[PDB]
Amino acid sequence: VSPPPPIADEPLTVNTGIYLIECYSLDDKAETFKVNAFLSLSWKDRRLAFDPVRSGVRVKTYEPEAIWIPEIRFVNVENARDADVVDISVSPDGTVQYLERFSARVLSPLDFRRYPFDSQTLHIYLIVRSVDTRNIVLAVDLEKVGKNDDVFLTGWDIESFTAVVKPANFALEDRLESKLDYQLRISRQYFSYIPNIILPMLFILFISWTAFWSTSYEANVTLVVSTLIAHIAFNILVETNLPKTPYMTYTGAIIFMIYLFYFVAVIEVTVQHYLKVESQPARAASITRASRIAFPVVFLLANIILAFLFFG
Amino acid sequence: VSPPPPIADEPLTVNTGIYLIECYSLDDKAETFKVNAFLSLSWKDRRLAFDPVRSGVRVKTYEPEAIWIPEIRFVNVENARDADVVDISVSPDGTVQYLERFSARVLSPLDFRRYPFDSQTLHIYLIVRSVDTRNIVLAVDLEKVGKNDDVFLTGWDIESFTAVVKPANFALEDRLESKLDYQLRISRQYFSYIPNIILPMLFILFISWTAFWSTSYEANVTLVVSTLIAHIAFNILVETNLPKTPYMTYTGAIIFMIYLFYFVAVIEVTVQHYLKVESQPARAASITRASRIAFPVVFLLANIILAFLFFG
Amino acid sequence: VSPPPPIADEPLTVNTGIYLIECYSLDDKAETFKVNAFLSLSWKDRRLAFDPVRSGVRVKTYEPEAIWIPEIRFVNVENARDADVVDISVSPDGTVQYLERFSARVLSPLDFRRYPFDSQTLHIYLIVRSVDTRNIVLAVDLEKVGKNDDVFLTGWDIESFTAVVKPANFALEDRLESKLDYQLRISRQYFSYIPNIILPMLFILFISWTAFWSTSYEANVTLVVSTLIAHIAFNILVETNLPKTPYMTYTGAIIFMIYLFYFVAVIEVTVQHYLKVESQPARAASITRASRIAFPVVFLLANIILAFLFFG
Amino acid sequence: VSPPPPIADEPLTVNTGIYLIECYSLDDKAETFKVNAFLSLSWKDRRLAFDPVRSGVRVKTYEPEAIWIPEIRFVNVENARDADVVDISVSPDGTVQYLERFSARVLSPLDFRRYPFDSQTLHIYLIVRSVDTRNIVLAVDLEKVGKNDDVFLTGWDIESFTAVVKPANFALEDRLESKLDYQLRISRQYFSYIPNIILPMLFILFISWTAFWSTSYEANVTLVVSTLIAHIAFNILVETNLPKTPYMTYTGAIIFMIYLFYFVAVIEVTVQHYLKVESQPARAASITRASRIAFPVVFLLANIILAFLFFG
Amino acid sequence: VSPPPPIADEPLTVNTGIYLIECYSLDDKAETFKVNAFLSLSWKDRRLAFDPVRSGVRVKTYEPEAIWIPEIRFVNVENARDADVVDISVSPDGTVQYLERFSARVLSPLDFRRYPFDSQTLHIYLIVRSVDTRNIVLAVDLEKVGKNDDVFLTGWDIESFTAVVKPANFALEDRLESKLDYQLRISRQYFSYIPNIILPMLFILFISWTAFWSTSYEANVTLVVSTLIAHIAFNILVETNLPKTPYMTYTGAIIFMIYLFYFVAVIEVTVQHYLKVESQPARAASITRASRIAFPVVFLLANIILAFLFFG
Ligand SMILES: [Cl-]
Ligand SMILES: [Cl-]
Ligand SMILES: [Cl-]
Ligand SMILES: [Cl-]
Ligand SMILES: [Cl-]
Repeated sequence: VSPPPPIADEPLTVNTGIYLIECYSLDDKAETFKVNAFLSLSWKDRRLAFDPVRSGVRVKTYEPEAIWIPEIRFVNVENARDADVVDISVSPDGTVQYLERFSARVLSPLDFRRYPFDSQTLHIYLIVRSVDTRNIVLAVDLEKVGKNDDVFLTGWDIESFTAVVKPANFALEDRLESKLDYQLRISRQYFSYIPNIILPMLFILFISWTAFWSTSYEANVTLVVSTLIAHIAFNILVETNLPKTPYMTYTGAIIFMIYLFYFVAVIEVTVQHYLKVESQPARAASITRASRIAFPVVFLLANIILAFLFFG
Repeated sequence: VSPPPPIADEPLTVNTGIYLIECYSLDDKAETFKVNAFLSLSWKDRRLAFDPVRSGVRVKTYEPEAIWIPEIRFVNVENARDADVVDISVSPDGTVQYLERFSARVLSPLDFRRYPFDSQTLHIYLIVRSVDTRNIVLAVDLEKVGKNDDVFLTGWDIESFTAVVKPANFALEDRLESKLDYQLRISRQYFSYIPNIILPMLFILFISWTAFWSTSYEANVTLVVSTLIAHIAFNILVETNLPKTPYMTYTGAIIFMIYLFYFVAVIEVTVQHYLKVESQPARAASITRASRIAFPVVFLLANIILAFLFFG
Repeated sequence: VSPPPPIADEPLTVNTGIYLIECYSLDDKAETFKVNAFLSLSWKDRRLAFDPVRSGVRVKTYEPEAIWIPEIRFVNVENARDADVVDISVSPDGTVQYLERFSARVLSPLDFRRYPFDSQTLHIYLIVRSVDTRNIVLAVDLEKVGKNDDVFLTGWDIESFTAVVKPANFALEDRLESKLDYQLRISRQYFSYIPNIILPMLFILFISWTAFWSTSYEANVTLVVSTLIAHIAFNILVETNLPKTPYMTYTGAIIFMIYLFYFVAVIEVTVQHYLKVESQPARAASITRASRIAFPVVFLLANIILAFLFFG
Repeated sequence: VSPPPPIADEPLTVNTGIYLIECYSLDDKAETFKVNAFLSLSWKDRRLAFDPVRSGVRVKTYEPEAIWIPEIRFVNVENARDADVVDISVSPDGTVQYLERFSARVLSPLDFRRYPFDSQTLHIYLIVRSVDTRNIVLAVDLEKVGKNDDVFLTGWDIESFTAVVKPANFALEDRLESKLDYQLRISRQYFSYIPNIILPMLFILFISWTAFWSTSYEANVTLVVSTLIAHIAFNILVETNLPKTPYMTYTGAIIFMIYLFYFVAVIEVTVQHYLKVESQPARAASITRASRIAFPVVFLLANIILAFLFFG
Repeated sequence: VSPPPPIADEPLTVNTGIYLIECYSLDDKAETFKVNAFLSLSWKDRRLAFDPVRSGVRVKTYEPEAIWIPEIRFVNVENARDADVVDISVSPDGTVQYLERFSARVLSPLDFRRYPFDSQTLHIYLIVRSVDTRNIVLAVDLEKVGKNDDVFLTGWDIESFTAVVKPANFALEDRLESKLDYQLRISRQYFSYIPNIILPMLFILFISWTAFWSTSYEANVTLVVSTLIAHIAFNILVETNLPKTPYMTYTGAIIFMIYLFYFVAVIEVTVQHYLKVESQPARAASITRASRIAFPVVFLLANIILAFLFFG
């Protein structure tokens, strides 16, 4: 069929709305995430009678091949959405109700700085196709936009899901300048990360730090170097549960600082043994007593400085 | 071919039924699982008879393009099901028997607390589109629902497969539609996990604990640190089996407690050596004799408390 | 078109034959594999015949849509096969020759309880739809059953490919159906497993057993714990290819026994050192001399018992 | 629906242009990258010239069918592009307007002689085969060639996206064809590779070097060999990413040099101990004092020479 | 439509030809690779011929569904090729041209008997069925077989791409078929393997060999066991990318020999210590002095013998 003819020079406003259901498969290396959700639309279609009569006040059912369906394309999807219509219901005289379920691989930026304690925003951009009838503009209705409060997004909690009309700036053609933006606010749950990552590494570092209460060079060497090996193994373990991020990160800075501390500890042990052999035991004892207090305080101050630098 | 016309405004009850064939590929990171099964509806027609002659008592077999096949849609599937019709034989009495086969990827939430001893319940939802003549009521046929007793899911044993009628309760009550829920209770076989994971860790921990019968500081340091390295390697080895779970788990708590015990053992060894060097062998011996009984009892009590907290 | 007339009171026999072309991608975790083969059919239809008067060629071609073709459905397949009809020929007496070429992926159980030295059997099931007029039965033609010489599975050698000519009839959903069974026996090529897996483990164990010829406590501790670390590392190489079976296996039993032996060796070393420190060297010497012979004999007997248990 | 007739012998020209949207999934081992963009075309056909003087005022508009759209294909793609048409329009004189959106995966070789600090160039080739009755040649419309401001690649900086105006015509398969070239120049962001890789290995090497201030043989052996093990683990972690090339890169040369330095350090330690045992301590002291200064200077000189060779 | 008339004495002969565009993704464990190429056909049809008079100068250009096109299939492919027709032309005498571009995945065995320095041959098989009226055979058009200059494989270099002109005619399921063989010979780029695998192994072995110049039991144990631990990781790395074979390769034999050497070294160290403790130092000195020369010579001879056995 064909879209309705113009009635009174009033543009055909399409009241769009996304009813999110599922979010999963957040592949971070390619920065893609699949979405399973509904899509509700309503375009006022007066002057095209669809059984308007009091005796026929019943709700009429229409199929996909019954009325003109506006064509809306997602901008940032790898392929066209695989959409199946759930139902189409039209009032005897008034608007039209539409609902369909689709799946699509969406591409949105995913910042990973301050990774354990970060928030993310997901964007879906919508555009409409103008046809032989009057010009079509896009508007959002707040009655249909929302979730079912049973979203199966694990590891994150949804804070808001809103929309706003924004201009479209890409290959402008005096048209198609009424794109839509949908923002999904999510926040990572950071509780399990503490016992899973942070505490064991601190335990390993504190085990390495016990060499300042000993004077046995072999024992100190074994302690520090085997603790470094254990740290490398734990870094291998951690690296798996984390996407490949070719940029600086809070966790990477912490790891680098840990490596630096290991190097400084090795230097201190070597200096102490060298002085003891060269027969300056008072100087060696002074150095080790100073180190016992110096190391944790410097570690804590560096942690505070780095946290302030990264988290405003 | 159209849906049957109404007779006396009696709603038509469709006796649905799902017969499982294959269940496989229970992926937990994506929180999905593919299923291959049957589908049967027992809707009957009254006005539109199908050769109801006594002489032609032979069962009439029809192609899909011979009658009206109801459109049933699954709420929580990624894509539309592949409808592979099996057989459509309609008796001249009036009732219709239908069979088909589909292979759809189902989305269902999973819980991985008490991971080695966990049980899961998988859900399948159904919906039917109302027609403009009258309303279609969804019902459950008890005989049709069942399995073939050769459904093979690796690592799980299937217990029951039942169906109930529940209200839709969706925020988009287009037609006050109904819904169906199919539940598949399963359990995990946990016996192999004991020899595969639990016992080697206990052996490694006891090997670590053998340092309380020795006085050689270098030997004790080597034992404890190499045992810690072995524990880290075993954790890397066993990380490949657990799903990537963004919340706390019984096994994770056990591993964290093991790390804490290693740290405490290192501290105890350091204290013993420091006392011996400071020439307090009585205190050193008292502490090292106390530890031999202190460590296993505290470990057992912590295990009991953790088990009670996680399993009620 | 309509099925052949039921004037022939005897059941309509449909000869069947599957000729393999290649087999590939034998999956272990999902226990599925993909196939590519011909599908032959043959039956007699007196409704359409040929005469030499029309032509002396004695062979008549046809189109799939102009001839009643029985419908054959696979049972244990993830999706529908991709059928490619080749040619249809009609004998002058009414014998029809049908041919196709398909590809599909088959679901079949696997049993890795003798993993290095196990054998498997892959099944393909065929069913035929009943018809109102006549009765349909399935038969097996041995001359149409075979396999190419270029069929190969990476790591397996094919023994035989036969078909059970005995259908297992059953009544499902008030309908009678017939089934066929095609069996493909395979065996795993285990020769490479010996020098790649078994012998290095024996070498490492024999290296660790050398601690019974020395009295230096530190050297014994280093030997035993470092060999334990090496065993843990080698287990990763072993598990990088072994399928994740959630049940008991011969290899898992061997590995668990190895862990137990390591624990017992650590215990023996600790006991010897403790006895030597308390100025009782004769008992320590007796213990180590006894262990030197005790360990290999017990290991051999346990290996024999396990081999008898899992292969008897 | 048919090639336009030439006046006497003139060929036909089509003006193209690609507007990027986003680039992602740039593989290093596979040497492939994905893309999705807009494709614009324009060509002149005087057979369907519009006449606004008498027959209508508005210019012609069409649909994806019932109009000839020339065959435009990509040479270096794995599969045919997935495209959907967005707009078609026809000018009164005869020139046509076309637009579509596509997504494809492109094959292009990469050069890793300067892997941490390298820049690449990606090629996209278009082509069209001349039909019998009318040769076709391509052209570039600079007003349409460009990239979106949101075009971002993870870890790369985009510098330019231009097209070579001159086509490369050649006779292939007894037909004349024309080819366009699109070039995308990018540069890697190298900062994050410094603290993640470069510095930890230097720290480990210095920890290894620290053994020249010691005279205990066991401590030196422990230091050097454990640092070698740590280097091996780090090298495996690094090599998990970079692919293998027929030529020699920079990182591989650095790693090989580090291995050589470790071997020489082990040799020096063994020589020092052997000389000390034979009661010649002065030579051992001279050798170790020489090595203390010899090693870092040679390391620095070799690094400078490698930097000059690879980047000069 | 219809097969060409068998008025000509010879059977129907089709001239084929494949022109490679690019090859990629040569999987090693699955023994597969992907291809993108053209496909040209040519045969003789007595009908459809036309006279250059009556506008017959224009050579006819039909489309599929208007002529009889022979069915040609690839034997060793996982799925049917994704093909699109390019152009069909008919010469006035009666010969028919044909062109088509496709992409497919090919199955072909490999031979890793000389894995680092091996050469492979890849096969693509074309087959054709037979029709009732006439018989069909294949041929090779020499001037239509070739490859682009941009055909590159990652890790290999392409030598030649020819075709065996002699078909293999045989009867398969009561019909005669003809087959063609296309061979692609490639050689491996082995330069990257030497400085990444071979030399570090030799360095580690030489480092472990330094225990023959020492007399301290603990240092020797540490050296040998830590070198074995380092060797195991390289074994894992090498075995990751090399599949399992029923025969014995070169690298596996080298690795097994290295394991044997490590075991013998451990035995020698233990024997030396046992003799030294027993107050027999001269015999131990003789043993270690003999071993110093014995080990490298035996290693060199064994390497030479293995190289002669596998490559000669
Ligand atoms: Cl879309
Ligand atoms: Cl569905
Ligand atoms: Cl099927
Ligand atoms: Cl294309
Ligand atoms: Cl094909």
